[PDB]
Order: sequence, then structure tokens, then C-alpha cells
Amino acid sequence: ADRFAVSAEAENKVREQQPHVERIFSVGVSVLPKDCPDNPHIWLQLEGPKENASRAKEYLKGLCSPELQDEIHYPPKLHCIFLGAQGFFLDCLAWSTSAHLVPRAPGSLMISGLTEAFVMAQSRVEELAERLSWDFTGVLRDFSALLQSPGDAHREALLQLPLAVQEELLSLVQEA
Repeated sequence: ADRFAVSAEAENKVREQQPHVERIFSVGVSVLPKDCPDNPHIWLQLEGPKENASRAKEYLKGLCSPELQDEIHYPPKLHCIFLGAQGFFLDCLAWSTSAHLVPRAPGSLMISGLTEAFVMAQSRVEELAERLSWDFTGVLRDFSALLQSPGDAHREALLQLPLAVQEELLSLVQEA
């Protein structure tokens, strides 16, 4: 009950995203050798804790047949969230939602996955973008503590984010 099947013609996408799934979800993903090369499907095998494997499966299924797909737009000063801190906040959003998330030109993020994974990631980005225009404790203190990666080119843009955005990012990282 550890293995699940996806369409055989998605093997490319799976093999390309393998390192990125293993890194974000701390699992091992293996493409089992298929029993007949004309099979319409291939079997994938996941290794690791139960929670990770479950989220990694949602991610892999959403990668192989996305039910929803769209580019989400937002003010470019938010873009540093998705590139900064060596991808940490993007990684947490992928772990939180199992959506496939790909930054584009500053101001834009490609979101795809299963229906609920997509909707959950899109709603979260809209909340962060919404909080850009709010007006407001040691939130700056706890937020700075997340920025522990060396040589972060985006460290300045992150720290000039409004407190409302920083606090919401703290909520994201400090979740299930």
C-alpha cells in the first residue's frame, strides 16, 4: 500500500522533479521498473514517514495530471518571498499545499496541482499580496530569525516587507 500508479507518459516530469520532491518532502521516490513497456501506467514507490509520503503523493499526482493550472500575479515587491532565503518560503508553501510552484518574471508565480492543492496555494498567495497594503510586538524579531541562510541576495527586500506580510509568513512556516 506504499506504491501508487501514474500515467506512463508522465515519467519525464517525475524523473525531472525527483530531487525537488525528495528535498522538500524528505522522502525517497523511485520509479519501479514496469512489467511490460506498452503499459499505460508506471508505478511509483515512496520511502519515508507517513505524513511526508502522503503529501509527496498529492504533489506527484498533481504534477502528472494537474486538475488546475494558472499564473498568479501580484505586486513585484512580494516576489522576494518566493526566491529569498534559498527558497525556504516557497518550500514551505509546497510542503503546506502539495502544489507545484514555479516563480516567473518578478510579480508572477505558476501554480498547478490537484484541485485543492492549487486552491490552497492560490489563496495563500492572495493573502500575502493582500497584506501588502495593511497598517500595523516582536514580529520583526521572530521573522528575522527565519533568515538564517548565508549570502541571501533577497534578505533586504524580505526585511522591508510590511509587518502584516512577515507575520503571515511566520504562520506559514510554523504549521503542520
